[PDB]
Amino acid sequence: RRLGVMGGTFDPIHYGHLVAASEVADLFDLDEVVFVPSGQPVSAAEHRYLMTVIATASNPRFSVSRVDIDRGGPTYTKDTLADLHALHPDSELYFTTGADALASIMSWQGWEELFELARFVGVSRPGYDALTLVEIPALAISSTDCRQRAEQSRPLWYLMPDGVVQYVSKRRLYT
Ligand SMILES: NC(=O)c1ccc[n+]([C@@H]2O[C@H](COP(=O)([O-])OP(=O)(O)OC[C@H]3O[C@@H](n4cnc5c(N)ncnc54)[C@H](OP(=O)(O)O)[C@@H]3O)[C@@H](O)[C@H]2O)c1
Ligand SMILES: [Cl-]
Repeated sequence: RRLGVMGGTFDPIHYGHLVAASEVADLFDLDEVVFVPSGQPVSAAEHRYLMTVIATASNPRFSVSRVDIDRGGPTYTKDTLADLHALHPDSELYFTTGADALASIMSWQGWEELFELARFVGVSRPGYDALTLVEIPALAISSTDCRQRAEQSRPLWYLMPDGVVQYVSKRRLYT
């Protein structure tokens, strides 16, 4: 059994993330991908959790975990991987996040134990065994650009699911 772990802030989640998760699951024959919004270091954790639930609900092989949000302090991936390993003891873990996030991995706590717990996948827009880098054209879509568009009342339609567009708008997240 093989479980993707999509780690990120997801403020907001967008089609880039969803495309990336879908491709990585196909590339590595993953049975499921669990999205793990990171803890409060940015919109409140509950907003980021709900947007990610909204965005992933329709995919039978996506889910969302609260392990980082409910942990208590800032998020360290050694703790995310320990929590998920305890929850899914039989699954091989494929930790997936932005390649630019993973460029600082040598400063993350438990750097050596991280690779005992998971294989790592860095996804990026084009032109960027233990770490595999994967280029995803749809990751040209960025959460920063999404927040700026919302701030400027420019449309978010087709950059993320309709439910996320409307959540961002009616909860006034970036205005
Ligand atoms: N001490 C540690 O253990 C440590 C330190 C740093 C990070 N991390 C972990 O690394 C993950 C990423 O951290 P972060 O969100 O802080 O990164 P970030 O700095 O917000 O993101 C950096 C880049 O990665 C992209 N990105 C982030 N998550 C992604 C995903 N799941 N798929 C595709 N692109 C992604 C971002 O694009 P968007 O803005 O479009 O998402 C951005 O281009 C989190 O799970 C975090 O807990 C751990
Ligand atoms: Cl879920």
